[PDB]
Amino acid sequence: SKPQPIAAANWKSGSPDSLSELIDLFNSTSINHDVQCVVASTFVHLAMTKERLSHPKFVIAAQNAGNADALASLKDFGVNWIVLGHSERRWYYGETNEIVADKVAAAVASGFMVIACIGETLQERESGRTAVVVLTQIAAIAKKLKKADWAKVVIAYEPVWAIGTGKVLTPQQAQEAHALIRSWVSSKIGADVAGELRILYGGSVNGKNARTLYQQRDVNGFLVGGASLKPEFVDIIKATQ
Amino acid sequence: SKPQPIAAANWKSGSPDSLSELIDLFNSTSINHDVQCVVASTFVHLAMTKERLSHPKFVIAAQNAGNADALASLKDFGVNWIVLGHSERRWYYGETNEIVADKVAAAVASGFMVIACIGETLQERESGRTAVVVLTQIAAIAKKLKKADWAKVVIAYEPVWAIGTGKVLTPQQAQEAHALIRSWVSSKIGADVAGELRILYGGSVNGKNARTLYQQRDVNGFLVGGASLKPEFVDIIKATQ
Amino acid sequence: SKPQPIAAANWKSGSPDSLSELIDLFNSTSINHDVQCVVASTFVHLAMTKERLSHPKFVIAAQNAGNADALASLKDFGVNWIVLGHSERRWYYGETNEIVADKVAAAVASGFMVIACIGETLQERESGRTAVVVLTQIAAIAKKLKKADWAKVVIAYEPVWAIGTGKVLTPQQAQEAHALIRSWVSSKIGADVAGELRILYGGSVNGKNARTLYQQRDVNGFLVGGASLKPEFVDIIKATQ
Ligand SMILES: [Cl-]
Ligand SMILES: [Cl-]
Ligand SMILES: [Cl-]
Repeated sequence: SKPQPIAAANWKSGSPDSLSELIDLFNSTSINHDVQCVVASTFVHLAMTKERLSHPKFVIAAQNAGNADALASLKDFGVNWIVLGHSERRWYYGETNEIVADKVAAAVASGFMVIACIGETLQERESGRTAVVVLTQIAAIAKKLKKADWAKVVIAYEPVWAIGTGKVLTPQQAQEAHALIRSWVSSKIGADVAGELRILYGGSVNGKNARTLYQQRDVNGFLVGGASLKPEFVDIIKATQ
Repeated sequence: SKPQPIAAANWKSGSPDSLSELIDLFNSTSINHDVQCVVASTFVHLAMTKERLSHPKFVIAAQNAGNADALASLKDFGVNWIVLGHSERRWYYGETNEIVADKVAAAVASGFMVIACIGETLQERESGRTAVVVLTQIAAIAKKLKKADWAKVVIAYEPVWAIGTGKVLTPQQAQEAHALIRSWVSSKIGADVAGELRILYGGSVNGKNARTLYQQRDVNGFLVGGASLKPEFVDIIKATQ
Repeated sequence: SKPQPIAAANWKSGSPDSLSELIDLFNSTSINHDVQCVVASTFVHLAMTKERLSHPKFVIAAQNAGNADALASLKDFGVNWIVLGHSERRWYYGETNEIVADKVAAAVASGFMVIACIGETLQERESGRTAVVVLTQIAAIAKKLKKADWAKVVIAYEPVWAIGTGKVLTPQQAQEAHALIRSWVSSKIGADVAGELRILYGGSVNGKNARTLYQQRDVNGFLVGGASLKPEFVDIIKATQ
């Protein structure tokens, strides 16, 4: 068995029109297994997904929160999930491992479910440094969490060089990264926490490659950017069965 | 998403014949979503529903308990759900807000799931006092509970003037009452409790009006009298999908 | 209505060949209700079930842990469920009620889900001593458990004389034994624990007798030896719906 999977859409563009039709598609889709679906977006789409996205298996999420005022206003707005630490926050805007970890801790304290992102750059991968970089990232997050807080955290493992580039990990490479992360959590945090933790893969997931990725033992679902703007996101949800 | 919905039948009359047949209908019906179905009754039906109602989605409930002796004997009989504060207990039998609150707290402490009923009269509605009356009712219940106890409480909001009269709230009216209650629970008890709380509507729910009521964001299912004595109760269950 | 059922395969014989095909059968079977399926085996099959058994409703289990070192190595190997107290461990290998009880508690402390077996011999049954024997067995287990531990325990009631002999309890007999056990747990441990406890039946369960056994109120599934080596195990899983 695995914990409950997550199928998360990450909307980083799109037309208003294109995306309320996607919400209507999601609302009309039959999902017959236990999966938590998530639609993360900016303020552009959140009033609409809060109101319009009716499917029982879906929740909405914010894509980021800059400060404590924003965390509190998003919660009061009705948002209970948030993505933190995503790719560009770290490498384009300069958030350190510790700033990401404090944001995760603050969000958990405020009552969010948090999708905390980790992942290595092209150079870190090719120079053999994936394990050291990614385990350093998650270690910083863990330093700010108490044992019981892990029930509110989800890890998204995303190679930076796979996000939006058409370069996806092979099933074996995804499984090796996720098994590494799982082993670190089990040793440092506990087998109980490791077995309940969702570790999602993201980085060019699409409806054709999702099933074989999901079949890997340590993959618990996906964080999906480009393919979540398209009807194939429904098949990515189906791939988590 | 919403918390787990409840479809609760409230059996206040009727032939043992037609009710074994109804139990057999329920037992044979396919329900393929997460919903807690409940059949509340008086002693007339409780031995039968305890033995005969076998559907995995169903539980039995007592329709009231007058005192601690009855609570204790119902629990030993095998009953783990109870309805308290229902319409007539308050306005015909004189149970005040405080009396109902003490009964709810006693039942929770004894291990029951409690469907605690609140709701305004025709005159209170028409004179603009719904909110003050209903929030005063739930505030009295909350006074006798600790935060943790809310995991064992369900609120049933039922306008007294809608019970048994064929006068149902419109979807919009139901949603405004439920959003009001939800807001109070969030502000006074906690956003965490508010997100998990089931707030059920009752008052002339039937198989034709249930779906558009359940589509409302703050409606988590139903307490159903007259229509729960008929086969259309299965369509009310289906309306919570 | 009932807690989550369990359909557990207890593999005590079978070829590599035969059993990998069975895992493939289980992997391709559609299971459309909430049930925890378990495949318990010795070391002969555990690397294979760990890797190959991919169905979301299945977990693997070990058949015995002889000491603390074995419990730790099994957990580190990835086994999270274990069968303890099974008939031959008691009557052939001499494990007393207390040895079994201490193993149950040690496995729970090590992070296992435990299927703890109890049951009477032919002579105990015929001489009228089933209740004293079986309740003495479970009282010994309970002495070594804290209340929170029961969430990690499953009871398997198996008449020793029914294991592997083709003699199965009738539905009424199984229900009386399970109602006896349930009444003891409710009175000595608590109604809350009793209502959540899975009490499985085992002893010559097969694809033809499983449904009427599962229809009994206090039966929560099965521990299956011979018939779990055959394709009819899938019909035993279906019988828990
Ligand atoms: Cl890169
Ligand atoms: Cl009225
Ligand atoms: Cl025997």
